[PDB]
Amino acid sequence: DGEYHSPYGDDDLYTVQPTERSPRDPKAGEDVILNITTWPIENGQDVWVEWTKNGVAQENVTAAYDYNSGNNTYWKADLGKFEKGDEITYTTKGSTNGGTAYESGPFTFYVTDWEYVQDVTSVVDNGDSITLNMTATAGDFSPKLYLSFEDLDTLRMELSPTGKETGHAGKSGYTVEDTAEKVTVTTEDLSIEIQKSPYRMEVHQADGTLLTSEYTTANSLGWLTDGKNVINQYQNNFMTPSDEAFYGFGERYDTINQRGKDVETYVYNEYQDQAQTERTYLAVPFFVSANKYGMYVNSDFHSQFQMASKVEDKYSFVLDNDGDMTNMLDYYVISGKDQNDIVNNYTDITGKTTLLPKWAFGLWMSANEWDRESDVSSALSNAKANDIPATGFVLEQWSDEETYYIWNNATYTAKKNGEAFSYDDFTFNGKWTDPKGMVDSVHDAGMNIVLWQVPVLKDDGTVYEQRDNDEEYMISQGYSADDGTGAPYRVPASQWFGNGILLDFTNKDAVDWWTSQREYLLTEVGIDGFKTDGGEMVWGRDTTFSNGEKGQEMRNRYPTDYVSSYFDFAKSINPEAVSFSRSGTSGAQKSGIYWSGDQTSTFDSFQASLKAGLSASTSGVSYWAWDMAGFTGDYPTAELYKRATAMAAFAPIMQFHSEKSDPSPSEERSPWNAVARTGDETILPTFQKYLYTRMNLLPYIYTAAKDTADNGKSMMRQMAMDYPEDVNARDLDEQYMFGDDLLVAPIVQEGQTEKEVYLPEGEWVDIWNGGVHPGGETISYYADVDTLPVFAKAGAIIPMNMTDGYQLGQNVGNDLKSYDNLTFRVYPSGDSEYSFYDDVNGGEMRDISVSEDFANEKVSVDLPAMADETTMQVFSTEPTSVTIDGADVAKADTLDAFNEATTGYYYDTVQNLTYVKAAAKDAKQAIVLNGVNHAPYEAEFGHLTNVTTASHAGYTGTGFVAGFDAEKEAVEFDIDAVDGASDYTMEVRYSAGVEDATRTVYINGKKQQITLPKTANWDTWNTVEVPVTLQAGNNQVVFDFEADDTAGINFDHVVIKK
Ligand SMILES: [Mg+2]
Ligand SMILES: [Mg+2]
Ligand SMILES: [Mg+2]
Ligand SMILES: [Mg+2]
Ligand SMILES: [Mg+2]
Ligand SMILES: [Mg+2]
Ligand SMILES: [Mg+2]
Ligand SMILES: [Mg+2]
Repeated sequence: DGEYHSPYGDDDLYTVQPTERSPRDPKAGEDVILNITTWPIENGQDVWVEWTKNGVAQENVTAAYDYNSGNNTYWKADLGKFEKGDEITYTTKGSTNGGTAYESGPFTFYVTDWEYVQDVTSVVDNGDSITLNMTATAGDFSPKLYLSFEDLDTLRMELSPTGKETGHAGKSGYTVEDTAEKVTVTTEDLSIEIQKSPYRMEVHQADGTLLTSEYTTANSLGWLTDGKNVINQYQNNFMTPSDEAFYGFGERYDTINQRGKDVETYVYNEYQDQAQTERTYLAVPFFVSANKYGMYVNSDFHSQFQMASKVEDKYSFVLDNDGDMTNMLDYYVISGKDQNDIVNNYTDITGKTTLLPKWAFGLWMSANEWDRESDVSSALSNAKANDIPATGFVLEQWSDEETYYIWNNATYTAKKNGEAFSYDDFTFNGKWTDPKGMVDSVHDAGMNIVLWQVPVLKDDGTVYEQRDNDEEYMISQGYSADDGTGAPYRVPASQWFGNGILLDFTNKDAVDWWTSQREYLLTEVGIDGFKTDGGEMVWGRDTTFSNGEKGQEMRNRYPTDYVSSYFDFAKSINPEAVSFSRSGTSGAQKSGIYWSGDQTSTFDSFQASLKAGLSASTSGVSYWAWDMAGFTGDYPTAELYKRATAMAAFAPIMQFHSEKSDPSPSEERSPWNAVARTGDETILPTFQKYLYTRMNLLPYIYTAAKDTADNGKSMMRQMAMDYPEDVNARDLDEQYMFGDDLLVAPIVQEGQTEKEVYLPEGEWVDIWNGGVHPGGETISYYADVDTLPVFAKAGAIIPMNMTDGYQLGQNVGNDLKSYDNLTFRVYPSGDSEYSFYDDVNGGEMRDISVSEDFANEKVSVDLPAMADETTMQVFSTEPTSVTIDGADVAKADTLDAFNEATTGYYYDTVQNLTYVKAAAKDAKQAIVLNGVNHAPYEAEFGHLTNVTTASHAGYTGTGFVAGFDAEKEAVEFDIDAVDGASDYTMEVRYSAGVEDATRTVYINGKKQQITLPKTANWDTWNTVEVPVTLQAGNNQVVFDFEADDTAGINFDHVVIKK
């Protein structure tokens, strides 16, 4: 028998327990209902509420029955409505036939209402901080708003509604212009304009361009208070034009642009339907606007961002508080040199990404089904047999599934008083007879291993000696958080690891103990990190932590305290250790890899994963992964597996994984198992091509990883991060930039082969074949299931690790300590520079500079001192000569000859790349390619009409356009002016062995006829020069066979030169 009421239940954002108070935190004028339960169901029950209002006893309120369920009756007591300031204290009670009363409480609530800033009454300039003394719209407080500069381009606002707290100092490099009606604060990067009556702030760039501004009607900034004991929420409101896009907010699965949505900063473990429910494991109260600013609300409490979700030209944040009147609202408006610089300034505030060892950037292999030594040896043999040189290996199903720090099947004499075990305390049996040996085999294969962990001590009621011993110790030492009544906090019964006791990661002694238990795994077993799963486990309004903080504040922070604790611990013993986790908040980026969680093997889930990675990127989480092709649901189709593999190879972290613990047939998302499950053998060569290409690009990828750590630039970025003004790039979620120079456009729609790619202004070159694409339009690229459109930006310098074959997709292995052929792929366009992180050679910075001078038929490269021999691959026509420090280097006729030479150059006719080999030197080397022009525009890659392609020796590219000999046929080119609007010479290379031919050429609609003289035979190519006038952007150059034209031609390419 009993009674029960608990006003906040588990304080879940999305649901309510059936015995809560509603609303949980009443405001003035809201009817207050108390839901109460009694058991068992019996006639003669009475349920009532004994209470006081402002210390005065009120008449008891009788509860009315609502419904019965199971063994219980549910009741509703209506306390009515209250006024701001009312302090209500109540006790709910239940009795049957006037007998023993059962009760809950007492519980107290303070009725609140909103107060807003009215006017600025005075401004005090303290040199490193500015205080705005304010009046309020209601109540008796004397609010103060403090302004400070974290940097000259980053403004910090700290509001003290009572005025009793003081803001923090910042930079002194500002000037103030204060008048009766307005105060303007200026730095070399910002102009902050503040009207005083009513108070209203506008933030502008130094040049006057508006970034952000408080909502037009003012009274935008407020706090929710009873006017005495508590402040429960804060808010601010801002004006936003219809076109403004909002990115970030942590890891979001529904959309990359949150305009129109109410975004909750609340970590949550949502299985599979994250997009549909709009939930996430990793929530950050930071967004970046394409209007060139970021906003960061500095608080771990839940916040709701209403992004034009209620009023079409308004966005607001509503931030929660635990009632403490001394907690100031603290937020930043962040500007910078560009959008990526905004993210960098945000990481200055919340923490830089920690560079991880290079092994983290190779392929990670995982499968929950791997649960014994024979599975590991088979996984390693399968990888080798299938030429899959991975670098990472994860074990999830490795432990006893009780303590989670002991190997499955291991025997030992249980320990009391939380004493740690050493390797020798165990007798290893069955599934893991030699864990150290098993780890040694993984290392021998060139891989590093991580073990799965959770932040909770299991307690499902079953008896298990060691776990029961650890629980007793943990409770006696206070290593758990407190439920608010002196007992250990336990995860709600219905959740994952329900009834389990969380380790209080805010308690250093608790963290030292918990980690001491896992110490032997690092010191003796030799592991390389932990896959720290979970952490979205803090519920309860009264849950209390060692740092004095409670549930509201700690829910979002807990996962990051947990993840960071393990990351730091592992790295303290093994400097190469890496963490792999899913949950966190601001600051998550300091502690390893984040994967997108539990999704299904579908194209819809693939789309959501990409959105998750792009939003996480904007939020400063750059080292991001996903379970390629999904970890559960029906096995992926060959098409999905291939599409996912391509994107995964061009993502920050590449990793396959699977959910099922013991399936038949295997559920591994490995390439060999994918061939077996789908029967499609072609999956293997396709996976190999992408894995090999990733390893060929490892030098470029790892330099990008270092740039994230140093400059805050995420590895994979949504298009508007690099092109915020470009209206075409605002909502793109099926393409992205990878590193500084590659535009990647994965195919994420089932059955799609015609892929739209938006190309920003500039010139983009297909990295696989040399196809040229002028920017400023959306192109349609034919991409079969094995193809991934990837383009290099104009001026790109891309370091690669190549084999003697020198093509992308050739297996260089997984050696992380040396290069095979260190190569720099270059797409010359003006003067460009690149800073290479030569980690193989001590981590030295190598500054490479390229100077394109096609107007004078030259391209120069300034190669700094290098420890290794270097190969340049420069996109251009064939040079007449190549010099290194003024001396000519020998021309190699074949690739074999090039590989034999110690210095020299070779021209790759298929790729239109000039290879130049330079020996290792403790001094700079000046390389100059002479007689070179912009690489040809291959006829064979143009837009063809009623004509097809074919492949006579001596041609450039893959062949030429053939059967161009009848009216209505056409070959169209998208051509770029090499140096802006001007007259140029267009070389037309063709063969006409049977007769003189003529074609009519249109240059941006302007017609001219050209004559192509007979060649000796079809094996004799010839080039005719044609004067043309090109302008900025894409020049449409059409070659038509019209009424008055004649003869057959084979058409190889066109070259644009001075
Ligand atoms: Mg900065
Ligand atoms: Mg197994
Ligand atoms: Mg080691
Ligand atoms: Mg304590
Ligand atoms: Mg869509
Ligand atoms: Mg120049
Ligand atoms: Mg060699
Ligand atoms: Mg050709």
